Amino acid sequence: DEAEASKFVEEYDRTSQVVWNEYAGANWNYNTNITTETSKILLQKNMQIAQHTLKYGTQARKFDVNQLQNTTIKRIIKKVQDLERAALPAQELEEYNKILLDMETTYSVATVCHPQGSCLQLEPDLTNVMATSRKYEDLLWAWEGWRDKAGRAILQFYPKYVELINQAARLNGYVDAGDSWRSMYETPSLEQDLERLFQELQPLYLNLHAYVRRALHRHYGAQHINLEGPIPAHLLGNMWAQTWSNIYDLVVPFPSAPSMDTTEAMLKQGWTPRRMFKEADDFFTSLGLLPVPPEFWQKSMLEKPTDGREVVCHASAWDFYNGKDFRIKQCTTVNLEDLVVAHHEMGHIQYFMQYKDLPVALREGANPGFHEAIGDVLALSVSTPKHLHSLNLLSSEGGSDEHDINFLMKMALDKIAFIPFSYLVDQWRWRVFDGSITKENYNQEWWSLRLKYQGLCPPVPRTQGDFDPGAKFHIPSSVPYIRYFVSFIIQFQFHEALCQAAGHTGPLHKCDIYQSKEAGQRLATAMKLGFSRPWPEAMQLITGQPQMSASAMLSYFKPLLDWLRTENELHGEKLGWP
Ligand SMILES: *[C@@H]1O[C@H](CO[C@@H]2O[C@@H](C)[C@@H](O)[C@@H](O)[C@@H]2O)[C@@H](O[C@@H]2O[C@H](CO)[C@@H](O[C@@H]3O[C@H](CO)[C@@H](O)[C@H](O[C@H]4O[C@H](CO)[C@@H](O)[C@H](O)[C@@H]4O)[C@@H]3O)[C@H](O)[C@H]2NC(C)=O)[C@H](O)[C@H]1NC(C)=O
Ligand SMILES: Cc1ccc([C@H]2CC[C@@H](C(=O)O)N2C(=O)CN[C@@H](CCc2ccccc2)C(=O)O)cc1
Ligand SMILES: *[C@@H]1O[C@H](CO)[C@@H](O)[C@H](O)[C@H]1NC(C)=O
Ligand SMILES: [Cl-]
Ligand SMILES: [Cl-]
Ligand SMILES: [Zn+2]
Repeated sequence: DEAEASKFVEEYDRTSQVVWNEYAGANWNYNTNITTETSKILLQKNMQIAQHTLKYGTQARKFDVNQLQNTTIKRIIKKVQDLERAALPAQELEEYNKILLDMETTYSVATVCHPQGSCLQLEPDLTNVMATSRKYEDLLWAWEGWRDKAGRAILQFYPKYVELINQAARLNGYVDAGDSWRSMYETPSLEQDLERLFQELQPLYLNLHAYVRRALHRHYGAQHINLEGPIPAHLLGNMWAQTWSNIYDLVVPFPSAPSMDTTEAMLKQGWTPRRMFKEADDFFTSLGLLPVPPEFWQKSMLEKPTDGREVVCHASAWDFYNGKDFRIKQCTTVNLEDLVVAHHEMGHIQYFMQYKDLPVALREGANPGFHEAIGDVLALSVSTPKHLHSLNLLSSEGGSDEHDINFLMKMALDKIAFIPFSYLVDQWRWRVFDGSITKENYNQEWWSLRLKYQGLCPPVPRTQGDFDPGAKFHIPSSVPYIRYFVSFIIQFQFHEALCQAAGHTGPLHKCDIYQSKEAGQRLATAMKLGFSRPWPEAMQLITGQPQMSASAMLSYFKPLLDWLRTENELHGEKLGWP
């Protein structure tokens, strides 16, 4: 009995490695070369992996896991009992796979065109407009145009996608797809836990929001900014207003303490995408962590092809499930933001390499937020003025309180501004999946949450037929989002713990863990666990305690909270958007 279950997981692991490796290859070939042929091969491989999933999932469901003694075998078998989409009848499975491919293709090839003019792609063209234009009408054209082309085109697919992903979830024992996604955390209190963390970040977010709102009022004019209302969503430097650091120039706390133009510094000094990933590789190996294999440099797609190919440009990291072949696919631009993206993606690769000797069923992060946090933790140190100066991308900014608050503001524009965005995406999707939001009010309920949590409003009233969530990658690609909220909380917990392990003293935000082998050892021990244990054990290995907690993020930003309260007080800001 115990013997049959052990043999079963060994057979599952051997066959899964082969089949998943073949699927990853076809998926990569489409993502890096969108054509009719690669799409047809991918859809064929979808049916092949579904045949495998159904074979072994059916066998797994014949084991009574209650009666099994070994907890690891119990854990693997319970997981394999979830067939995901392979639980669907063949007709519905084929339809679902086609819908998913059609949605992700639509998003990745959408363009926004001037009339009798050029056509802009999201990356780099529209991204650059949102980041650098300071003309209200030009930002509006990009913001509205992207939603008109990408968002509206996804709406035809989304109701059927919801029906089918929910049907698959119910056939695997869940009430709906959102229930199945939340289960990845193995934390029954997840919704309350995340709500409590969100509430703890409200003082910081509300003060940052009011300060930025004031600065936008100064630049774009009193007729366009209501000092007691929500901020128009196209003015924050980012297509989704999810991170705001590209408008640092408008909101600099101490303009008498100017910062080097990091983009021009990277270009002037001959930085390339390959150099950016080599720097990230060096940071990981400086902690005693693993270098990427030579194969990574041969097979990765680190810049947008020029040979005519259409590609999925959205950055991602790829495990080919053979313990040797790991790759990044990124349409890298030479700027500081994409340097942080490169570190994010290299953190995924590091996790892949750390747990490569686990059975594939356990080759995941402790929870999905852990997988998202690794690269960001290192990027926190990379982003310090100390480290950036050592890269010759900033001048010496130390020994200056003005520079200090400026740096904290730069970090807050990304890290704090993202908290409400990353919270609300799956608040919306969970309610779509549970049927509380129907296609009658997809977009209205999206903007109700954009208002409630982020304090943003659409610059143009939305109309029937708009489907603005479809204009955000993870929606048509069916990638869960709450992982990023979890990641932004725990990455500061990890930073705090690794800084203590490295012997750092003084303010948390001055810590740079570069070359700390003690810090690397903490991360390595946790990453090697993969998904073999409940995530509180990995939390404990890194931080010395088992809970998610906002206290580390609050500690990091405490000096900025103090400065923002003083600044907002003396300007008489009314926090929030009553
Ligand atoms: C429950 O079952 C799990 C899983 O068992 C494994 O999978 C089954 C399907 C079946 O194939 C089993 O035969 C198979 O072991 C058990 O977890 C495993 O436990 C073993 C032994 O503790 C671990 O073996 C380790 O493998 C490492 C490979 O990288 C190796 O380096 C380790 O060696 C270390 O320890 C020796 C001790 O002298 C030391 O000399 C070495 O130098 C080195 O430090 C070690 O051999 C597996 O990694 C575990 N696998 C997983 C997935 O966790 C588990 O023990 C069992 N539970 C109970 C209560 O028995
Ligand atoms: C500077 C910076 C740093 C990090 C990001 C990350 C976090 C926010 C989120 C977002 O931009 O909203 N973000 C990505 O999206 C990156 N890319 C996905 C791809 C995930 C994927 C999973 C499965 C299939 C395909 C893709 C991934 O690495 O996690 C953004 C920007
Ligand atoms: C793109 O895909 C087509 C069809 O599969 C193939 O013939 C072609 O060689 C591919 N191009 C590249 C650059 O891989
Ligand atoms: Cl939007
Ligand atoms: Cl998730
Ligand atoms: Zn990620």
